[PDB]
Amino acid sequence: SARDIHQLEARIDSLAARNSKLMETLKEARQQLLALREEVDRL
Amino acid sequence: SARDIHQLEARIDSLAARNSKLMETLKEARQQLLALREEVDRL
Amino acid sequence: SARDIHQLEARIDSLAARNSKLMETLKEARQQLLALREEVDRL
Amino acid sequence: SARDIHQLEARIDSLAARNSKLMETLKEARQQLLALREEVDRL
Repeated sequence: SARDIHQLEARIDSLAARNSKLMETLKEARQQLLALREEVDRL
Repeated sequence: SARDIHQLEARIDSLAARNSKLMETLKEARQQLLALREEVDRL
Repeated sequence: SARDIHQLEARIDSLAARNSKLMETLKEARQQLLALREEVDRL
Repeated sequence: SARDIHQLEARIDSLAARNSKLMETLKEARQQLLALREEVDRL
């Protein structure tokens, strides 16, 4: 069943890649929100 | 000040685009987790 | 072995619960961003 | 109008709090995915 384990592994690896994509996208959003809050004060 | 508002709007629009990107990525993660739960069951 | 499976299933279910938590939180953020964009316009 | 800005600030603060909630939840999902990948290998 090495077949079964590498199939489960490929799937977990995929989920882990989407997790990293989510985190990097959230980090950019945090930066933009902070800039938005400074821009609202400059006004 | 049209200047100010159009700059605030550009930033909110960017945040809304990242919000959509996060949601589509999370929808794909849900699909993959569901398939992982069925693959685990099968064995 | 079903011991192994129940442990794997408990972990996947936990990940699925966090996935739902992320999606509901993102849905609230989308609504707030839309209201922010309407508030900016009104001014 | 001072309260135009405090309304906008309140809304941005709320979005930033949801952003932190998303990141914390995602950091927990990453840890659990990593443990799942180790548990699958134990098999």
